[PDB]
Amino acid sequence: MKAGIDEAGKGCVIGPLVVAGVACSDEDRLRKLGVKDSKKLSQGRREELAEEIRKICRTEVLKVSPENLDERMAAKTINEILKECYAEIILRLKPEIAYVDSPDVIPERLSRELEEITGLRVVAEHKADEKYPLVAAASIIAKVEREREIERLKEKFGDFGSGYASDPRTREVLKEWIASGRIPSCVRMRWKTVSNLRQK
Repeated sequence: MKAGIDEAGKGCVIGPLVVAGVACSDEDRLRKLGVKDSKKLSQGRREELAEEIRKICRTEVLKVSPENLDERMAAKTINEILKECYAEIILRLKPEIAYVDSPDVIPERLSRELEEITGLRVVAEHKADEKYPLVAAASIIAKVEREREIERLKEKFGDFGSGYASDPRTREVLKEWIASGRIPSCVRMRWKTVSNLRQK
């Protein structure tokens, strides 16, 4: 079987990093589910599609908490962390060939390092989620898992917006949490955004 790998939450300041892999024995059946045009789907429809994917394909998920990300980012960058997560998923699935979505503009270097770590055939590409049904499926699984955690967090800490530095609601909420001296555990402390706000 072939497999697709992707992530959700790499650029967020709140919440986990989720990496997922999907391997199917029947791609045309996967296509029938309509993974190709899943970007238009709502959070509710995405969740439903993820359940259908899980029933006909093997899936593997990995989640890295904000706390654990902060720990690992002391010695590595977010992209290197991703690379490590990608390798773990590929090794669990051990596919014939694995298609991955590339964070940087130059894929070749990622393919090399991955094929070396895994010893398997790997093809990292240009925003591969919209080229290979397998990767798009991986994207759906990762996004749904991330979303469930985000919802759980809002239930506990209130509505902090999307969790991205761009969302105005997120910046505001982050500002007051910092000023309170009591910051929730779901905030990535080693993030550039947080440092700059604490230095303010």
